[PDB]
Amino acid sequence: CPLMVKVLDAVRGSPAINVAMHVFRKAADDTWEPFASGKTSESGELHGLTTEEEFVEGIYKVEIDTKSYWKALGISPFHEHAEVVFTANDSGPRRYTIAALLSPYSYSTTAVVTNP
Amino acid sequence: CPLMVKVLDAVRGSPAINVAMHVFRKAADDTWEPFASGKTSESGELHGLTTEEEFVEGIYKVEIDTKSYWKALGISPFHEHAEVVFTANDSGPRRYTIAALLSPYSYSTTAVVTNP
Amino acid sequence: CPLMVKVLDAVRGSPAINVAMHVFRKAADDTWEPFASGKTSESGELHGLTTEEEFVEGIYKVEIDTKSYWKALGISPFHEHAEVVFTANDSGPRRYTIAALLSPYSYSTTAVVTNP
Amino acid sequence: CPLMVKVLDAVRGSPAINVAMHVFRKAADDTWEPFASGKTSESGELHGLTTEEEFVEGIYKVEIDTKSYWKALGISPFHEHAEVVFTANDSGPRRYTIAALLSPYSYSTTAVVTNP
Ligand SMILES: Cc1cc(OCC(=O)O)cc(C)c1Cc1ccc(O)c(Cc2ccccc2)c1
Ligand SMILES: Cc1cc(OCC(=O)O)cc(C)c1Cc1ccc(O)c(Cc2ccccc2)c1
Repeated sequence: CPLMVKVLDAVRGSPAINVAMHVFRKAADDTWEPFASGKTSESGELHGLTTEEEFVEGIYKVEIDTKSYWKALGISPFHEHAEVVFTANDSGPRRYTIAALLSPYSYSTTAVVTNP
Repeated sequence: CPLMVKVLDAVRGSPAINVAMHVFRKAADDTWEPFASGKTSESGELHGLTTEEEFVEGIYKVEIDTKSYWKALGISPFHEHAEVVFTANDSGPRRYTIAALLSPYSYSTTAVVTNP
Repeated sequence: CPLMVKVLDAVRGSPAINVAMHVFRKAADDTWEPFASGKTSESGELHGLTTEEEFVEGIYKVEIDTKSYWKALGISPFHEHAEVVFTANDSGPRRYTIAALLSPYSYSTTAVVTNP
Repeated sequence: CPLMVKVLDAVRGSPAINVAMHVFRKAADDTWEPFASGKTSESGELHGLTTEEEFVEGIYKVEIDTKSYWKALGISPFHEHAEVVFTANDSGPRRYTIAALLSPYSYSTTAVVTNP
């Protein structure tokens, strides 16, 4: 996987399961073009969003539907969603893991970038 | 002062000074309208973005220009920016502090919401 | 005021109020001597732990009683406490703010160190 | 593994490699008895610290030598180490992943607790 997302839940102490997210690439006219999506597995992971050949340089956005997640748990959340916006592959193809830790009024996101 | 933003630098253990950010409000037609902007002070704070009367119910986005902050320090960070998107004043007027902690490959955001 | 602690609750989006904590200093014989203690205010802050004259060079530990905080809210959290252990004033007197963000299964801590 | 530790580096955007840590169990006299240790792999992971039979109820401390890690990178750190103190297995055996995200002046720790 050139791109993987891992989401944890800081209230339950667990992977965050069935969290939906969409991935966008910024177009030449500065709009966001959606191109992939999925929901996290029982281990809080989403794999298989893109392939090496398709995942060219550019600016990418991952929009994580954290609000639906907290709603499903009966917990009032602050954010509409969690975004991660980044330039990919600036100096060549990299493997990216986006890690997110969710609380109702806070989130953190981190990137693990490895050169395959 | 109903909306304040505080930004810290996790590398230097300091306020993040001179960090630009723009606030937007979602309009009735669903586009992001410019709402306010400013840069953090020497204490990493930005106050005076809005007033109670102007800060009506709605979905607000704060886009924090973290990339320029890192680039000015010589660092090429992962994120293009840090976004915070939230519904405000859904249950009457509240005071919001958005707190952000910055590292080159990670950021966290939290909200303190108080009732005046 | 050379040492201040600020504690936020990531579940409620509020200061963490009435959080007890104890500060220790490592002694010449390597044991932890009691240094100061207190509980956070309604603003999640604890000030007045020490003075510039008393806060000499050394290794200090702040043990924050996060378990009691969660238990009083009905929650059985993961951590017994949050610890912050650091060398202080190694390069002359500094002002330290210890910031902690709490969730039932996670906590984060950061330091803001300023030169007066 | 009943106990795994995963450490990431928020400055380099990578697993935190060759981070040493020690694990202690609290004794009846309230002292900490060390019983396991290791250093993180190239993927920032430490496995094999204990076995199901040995990992009985009690209070456990993981002391992560973050200071040596930052020193090895030529970066000035704030903390002496990062601690994680928790009661294990309170309601039966669980699998524990302790996740830590490191910055020079901040760290976060989270637990993923799964029932095997
Ligand atoms: C626990 C784990 C399993 C995991 O499995 C997938 C794999 O091994 O590739 C991957 C990662 C990066 C992790 C670590 C992790 C997950 C979410 C996350 O936000 C972080 C960073 C973090 C850690 C502690 C507190 C706040 C943030 C690490
Ligand atoms: C909101 C605030 C009020 C505050 O009042 C006291 C003062 O102004 O000195 C001080 C600080 C450092 C803060 C910011 C703050 C509080 C806790 C805390 O963990 C952090 C770092 C952080 C920020 C976002 C997500 C995780 C961690 C900052």
